[PDB]
Amino acid sequence: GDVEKGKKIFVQKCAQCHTVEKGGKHKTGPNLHGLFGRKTGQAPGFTYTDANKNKGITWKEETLMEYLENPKKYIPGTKMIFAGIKKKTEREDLIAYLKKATNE
Ligand code: HEC
Repeated sequence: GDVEKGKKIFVQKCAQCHTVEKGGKHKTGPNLHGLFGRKTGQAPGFTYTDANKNKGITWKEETLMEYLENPKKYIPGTKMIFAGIKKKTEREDLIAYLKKATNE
């Protein structure tokens, strides 16, 4: 989808939990300070539920799709409170934004 639409719409419904713009906080969502290529399951402070901690992926543009589509399914007991996003466009917009949020 669109990178800007991604970041806007992200911020609209995600930033509440995830202030990935600089140096927000964790606090009910880790600030997504470099996902793409970073081995999941190991955050140096707040490292989520064990269900996610145990996941040991590399938050790539596959795992991110499956998660954002169906996060409770992807991880059976994430502390993420999300269940659907819009339709489809957002799963393409968001996952365009974060693909450079990981590098701005
Ligand atoms: C607060 C109620 C949340 C909202 C709204 C969103 N997310 Fe979230 N997210 C939340 C938690 C508590 C966690 C921790 C993981 C766990 O299972 O315990 C997460 C995690 C993520 C991650 C991965 C974290 C990492 O290992 O880096 C991603 C990629 C992520 N969340 C993305 C994301 C997006 C884009 C959101 C809007 C559509 C969003 N989250 C909202 C809590 C919450």
